[PDB]
Amino acid sequence: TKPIVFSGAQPSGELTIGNYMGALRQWVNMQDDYHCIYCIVDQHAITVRQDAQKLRKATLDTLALYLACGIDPEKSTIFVQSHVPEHAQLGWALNCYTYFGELSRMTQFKDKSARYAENINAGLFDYPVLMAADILLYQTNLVPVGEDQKQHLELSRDIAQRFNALYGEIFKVPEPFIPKSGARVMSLLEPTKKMSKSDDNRNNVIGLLEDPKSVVKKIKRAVTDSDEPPVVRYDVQNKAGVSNLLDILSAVTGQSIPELEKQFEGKMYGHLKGEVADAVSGMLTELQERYHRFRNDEAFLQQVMKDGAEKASAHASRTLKAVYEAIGFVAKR
Amino acid sequence: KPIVFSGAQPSGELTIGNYMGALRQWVNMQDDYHCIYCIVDQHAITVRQDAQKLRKATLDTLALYLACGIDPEKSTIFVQSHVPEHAQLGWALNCYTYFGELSRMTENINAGLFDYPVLMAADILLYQTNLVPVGEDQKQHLELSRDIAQRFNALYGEIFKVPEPFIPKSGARVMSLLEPTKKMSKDDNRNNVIGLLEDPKSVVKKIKRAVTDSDEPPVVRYDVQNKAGVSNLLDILSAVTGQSIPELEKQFEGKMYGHLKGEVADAVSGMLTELQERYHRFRNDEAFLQQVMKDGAEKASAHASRTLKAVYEAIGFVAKR
Ligand SMILES: Nc1ncnc2c1ncn2[C@@H]1O[C@H](COP(=O)(O)OC(=O)[C@@H](N)Cc2c[nH]c3ccccc23)[C@@H](O)[C@H]1O
Ligand SMILES: COc1ccc(C(C)=O)cc1
Repeated sequence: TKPIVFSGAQPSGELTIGNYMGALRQWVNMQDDYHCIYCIVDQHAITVRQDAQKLRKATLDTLALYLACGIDPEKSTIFVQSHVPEHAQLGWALNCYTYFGELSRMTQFKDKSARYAENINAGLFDYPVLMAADILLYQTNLVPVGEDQKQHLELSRDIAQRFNALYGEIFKVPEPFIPKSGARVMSLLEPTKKMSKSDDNRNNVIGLLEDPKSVVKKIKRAVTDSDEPPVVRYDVQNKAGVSNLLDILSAVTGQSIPELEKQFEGKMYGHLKGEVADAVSGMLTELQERYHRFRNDEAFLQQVMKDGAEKASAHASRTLKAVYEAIGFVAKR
Repeated sequence: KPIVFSGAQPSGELTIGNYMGALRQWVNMQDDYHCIYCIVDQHAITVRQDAQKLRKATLDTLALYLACGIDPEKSTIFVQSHVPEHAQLGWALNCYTYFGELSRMTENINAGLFDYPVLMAADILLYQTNLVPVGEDQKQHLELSRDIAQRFNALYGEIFKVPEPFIPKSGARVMSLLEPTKKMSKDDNRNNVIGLLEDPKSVVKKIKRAVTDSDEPPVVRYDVQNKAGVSNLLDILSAVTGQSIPELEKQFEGKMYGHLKGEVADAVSGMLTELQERYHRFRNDEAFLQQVMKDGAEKASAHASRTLKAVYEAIGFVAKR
């Protein structure tokens, strides 16, 4: 059998070009080379408070968007997290092998706490442990994620090693698969802050389901720098906005940084923003054209969730049975 | 019938104070209420312990509760890990529980020890629980469960019952043998307590060593302030035999504390004979214990699945196919 790939995304907010290039692009390319399992993590999404109707719609939006990117249901397992009970079951067990200090020092908890001061809930604090359960359930070898999830992934490795040291080879120790380009896609009007899928200022974001014409106007108004003459060169410290635009172009087209610098030799930020606007608009037009065809076909979406949760439960139950045997519970019969 | 929920830890060796107190109280109320006993193996793992002893202790606790008089036909009795819904609801309730609330409960500690009160709330709220018997140490945990229930209900309508504490205490007093001011608790000093599995010889040894007083002449009379040791032995004997305190004072008229101790040891062992006989018979019947665990999990999961479905429908999750 092939090595196993696992990853997930929250059905909350509107998934961006950041979410695509950091995770979903890699998900589609790994499907033949590895046995891939992709999850709509609705149990994680509710750590930030959601409208009930908006959550349900977002789950089905996210599933249709996976399919629009090229996530084949005949190649990969595609499921909703809450449909497999073993994620919560293993999650509780892994709380008992996760330290308090590890969770409190997490960057995602600190930033999300400051952002949602009125709802610093226990789920938001306990986010990483359920994520470790999501990965460890399927004997996962590779985990394709963006730069922001590096810390959470290191904990999953530490938990897997900590549990295996006491009980034997029950889990596989997962490894990160973070890409070279597009691992940390930044905000258009604030290049130092990463692109959010629920930004209060919409002008920071390039949404995947967003109107192409609106996205072109956003790329044109992206902040750059005061350099005289203007020069298209990758430099995150000095030229954060220009570098973010180069990073976005490189990932859509496939061309490298020095290739693009040579292409924009003797050119200025008009040529740069024109190429990003054209490249990104053609991507989103093609993607949204496939999306609605998937999203309005409810019988098809229902079948994908049905088959995916069924495939996932087989893997999940086997791992949880071994966990429960090792920690010393009386086996269910 | 109101629904009652009790979490039974698979770790401690139950005492006669546990038995004659709350447990014997509840054995006779199994037709009055819908009693649910959950052996909480998922709570146990918050403290790191040997795996094989945990599996043993779960079956020990199951057999002992069954031996004490819990009826699988009348009451639902099950292992916590056999019902996935506990873990499922517990994660949901994490998202509607403040971080501040858990930190306000009175680095190197594991996240389970920090977060078990939310699981403890899910344990109760899954079964539409009306009454929850608790000690002083678990009063804060019940209060959180009620706050979570009201918080969730206020957003999404009446999904959960707001549970109440079961107020009335047992009536049987059982204090520690070498410290009669202190209540007998399943204690580091094991000569303070009488376990339910102890043979007659061990009961004679512990009751003999139990403190009394230096009254001259020695007089068997009830007095908690002055004669704490002698009073505890009378309450133990009264709890076993059902005789009143004034009757026993007349029964031990002109009698020394050696006579009292002899009767207390005989009486307690007489109670523990029928109890231990039932324990060892149930504990070593593997098919019987497996059938009780299957039926109880099946009864529990029917209740639990209905509540979780209403919770999941209210939160807005896409329903399982
Ligand atoms: N500005 C950005 N630039 C580049 N990449 C980004 C940007 N923002 C987000 N990402 C990546 O997109 C994925 C989805 O993020 P979510 O917030 O939906 O969701 C998350 O951040 C995960 N915790 C969901 C999850 C739950 N369980 C798991 C198990 C394995 C892997 C992932 C998961 C992520 O891979 C994230 O790294
Ligand atoms: C890490 O996932 C978790 C799963 C379950 C719980 C409960 C039962 O409170 C908490 C956390």
